[PDB]
Amino acid sequence: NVRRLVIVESPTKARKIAGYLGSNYVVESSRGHIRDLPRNAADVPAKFKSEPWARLGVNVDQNFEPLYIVSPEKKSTVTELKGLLKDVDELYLATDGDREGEAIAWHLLETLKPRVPVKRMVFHEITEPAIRNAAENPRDLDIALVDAQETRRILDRLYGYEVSPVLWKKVAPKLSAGRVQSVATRIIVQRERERMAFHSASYWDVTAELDASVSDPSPPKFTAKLNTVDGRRVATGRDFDSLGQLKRPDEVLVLDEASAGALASGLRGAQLAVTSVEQKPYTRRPYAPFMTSTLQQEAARKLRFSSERTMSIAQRLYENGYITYMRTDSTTLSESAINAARTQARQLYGEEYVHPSPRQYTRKVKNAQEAHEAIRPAGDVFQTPGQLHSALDTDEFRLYELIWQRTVASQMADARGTTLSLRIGGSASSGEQVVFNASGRTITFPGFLKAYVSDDAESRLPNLTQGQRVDADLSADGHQTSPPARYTEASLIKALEELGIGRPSTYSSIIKTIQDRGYVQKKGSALVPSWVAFAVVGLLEQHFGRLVDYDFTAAMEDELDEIANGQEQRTNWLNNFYFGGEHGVEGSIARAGGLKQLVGGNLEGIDAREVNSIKVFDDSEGRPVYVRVGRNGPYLERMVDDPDNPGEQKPQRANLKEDLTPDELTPELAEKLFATPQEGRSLGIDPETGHEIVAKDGRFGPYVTEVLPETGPKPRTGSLFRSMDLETVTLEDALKLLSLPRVVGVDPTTNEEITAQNGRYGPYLKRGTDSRSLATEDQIFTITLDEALKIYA
DNA sequence: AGTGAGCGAGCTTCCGCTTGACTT
Repeated sequence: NVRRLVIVESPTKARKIAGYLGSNYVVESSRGHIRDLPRNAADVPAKFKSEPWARLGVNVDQNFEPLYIVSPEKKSTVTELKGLLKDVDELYLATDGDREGEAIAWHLLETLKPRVPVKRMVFHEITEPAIRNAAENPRDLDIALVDAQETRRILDRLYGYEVSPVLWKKVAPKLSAGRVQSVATRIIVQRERERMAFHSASYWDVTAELDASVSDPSPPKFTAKLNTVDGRRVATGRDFDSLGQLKRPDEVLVLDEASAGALASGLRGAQLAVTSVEQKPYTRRPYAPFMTSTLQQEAARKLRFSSERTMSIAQRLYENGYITYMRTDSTTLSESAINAARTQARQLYGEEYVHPSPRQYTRKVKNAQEAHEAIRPAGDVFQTPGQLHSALDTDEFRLYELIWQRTVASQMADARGTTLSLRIGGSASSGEQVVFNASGRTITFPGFLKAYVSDDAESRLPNLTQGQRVDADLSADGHQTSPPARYTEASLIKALEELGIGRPSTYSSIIKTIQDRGYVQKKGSALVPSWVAFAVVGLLEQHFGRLVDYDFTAAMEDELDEIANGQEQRTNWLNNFYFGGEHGVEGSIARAGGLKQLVGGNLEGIDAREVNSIKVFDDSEGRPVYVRVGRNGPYLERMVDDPDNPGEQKPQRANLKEDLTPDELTPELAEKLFATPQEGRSLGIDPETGHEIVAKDGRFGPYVTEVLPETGPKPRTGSLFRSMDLETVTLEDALKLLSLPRVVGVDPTTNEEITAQNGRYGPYLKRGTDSRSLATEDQIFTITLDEALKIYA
């Protein structure tokens, strides 16, 4: 009888472990990590902070020795474990079977400093057998796995706190760069460039409702569509030559409003024959059970939930004991879960809808770690979703309903059906051998679909015969080729998973991180990159390309495996990565000279002007169009010929609205934004000359000016009256101010001219150098020469 | 005696594990 102390990661797991292991057992939780590198200069411990150069938390010159400090929030949890350790016999470290949990075991060892024998308890599924077997057969700490966790923690540290300060001095302050986020942002930027270089092509489709009811009128209504016409096929959106114009034009034929509109009008009905009929039975295999990435994607598709929202719900379900661990990267179900899954389906849906052999899904993810089982309902027997409606919330129920269906459907039979593919041929009345086509699908055996819901896109039909006579409602609609869709929260995560980037505990947080730093804007349900993202990604692609390559994360994992099995030393690769060496793999940083040289030796050699200047296209005249970033808001800029200095080009600029997306900045919109007024409000165009009149605010007062096309004439100005306002003045009021110096006539006494204007002190007329005041703004236009002479003498 | 020019401090940031609870 030995009293053993057990330390797990999740507190709700600690309750279940303490239930399986009884009296002589004390199970407590650590709530994740207890130590980590100091995040800022404040977290650095007083002694080791003030003296050396520990901004990185890894004094690299001293053999990459990390600086671990205990979290102040967990500082009360660490002291709680030290007190319980002095009253037990042995210490079991029961962290997850991942390389992060192994480090947590080591960190608990180096912090508590146990003067007591220690053993390593590991387990995948959390059940009574799995934990009793694990507690009876412990293990030893894997130092090679712990050092592989420190290698990546320092790697993400050197990547982070050494490259992001380059962005500060070359893009904008407080920005960030990383191994995980910079690739996701590069993905969003690269996808946006695909839309910014995508040219659309317009085509016309012709829908038709086939009237085959004169054959067999045994409900029936069938719709069809045209496929080809003689040696020319109906061009669709599939001829974009990968987001361009078109390719292979001899096989297809483009359709416009008049060309396709003639085929629908050339034959309302026609004597057509069935050239081919072919039906075939199809199948559809079920989906693997839920891991974290697949749950976040299907919650967004079927429930319109967000990653941050989905995980908050699943946390409630897990902590209350309704599902298993939601942060998982494995689709494996435990033997108890499979027995619960097949019994639940056999009892409810029946024995016919189950599967003979238990279905195992072994499609592993790139550099997965397999520490937990798939997200599935808790308990040795699954509680039906209807048996939990009284306790669950609205969001809790819908999510548990989606999780329960996924687990059960993963063990049910395949779906068997049959599709219908019929082709219609013949000739046209105008003189063309047109050929139509219509495809349909019909389900037969549901199987797993009885608990799930386009594997069942249906288009019912009646009957037909090969070579039977059919008769042809007609409509010709036009379409344009659509650009490749942007990334959502789901489509981005599945993109990172295909690259081995991110972990179940970071998916929902990557979205929040790239948003809270201006790199991406969430336009409803799509991730739109900003111009800062184009500048940050544009910089990293040209000076740290190996760091932002999609294979870089896979190249790191292959290097951490040689440290996990014990073939390569921990410090060796970090030394080569940070300082260099001819032992590079392909085009690695070691073959480049090390990250330190790639940062300190490039600060002098980065052109922030070209980095913040993002050329989008060339205008109709061939001049390049840039997008300056950081210069007090993003705006357009281009170098045009200068009127005063010949040769030396002058830049014209146009402020860009913050709500404009990068793919919407077309050359047609660019020149229209250049013609917009600089800082004033535009009033209109004067028909007498053709100049645009605007109302600005200058050094003296609110005035009105014309613009000139780039004798040598000056721009005519005119200061508005006291009765006018800067935003209320019209083009009419302006056009009067532009000719305000009005010569009411010459005075015969002194030969001088009399002109009426308006100044600071209201309206006034001047008799050469003598000027008298007026009492009405409108009277400078109604003043006669006679009335002006009566007061001037 | 109140304001607050003009010069210009010291700071920013990386991945992953995982629940925390006070008083005014």
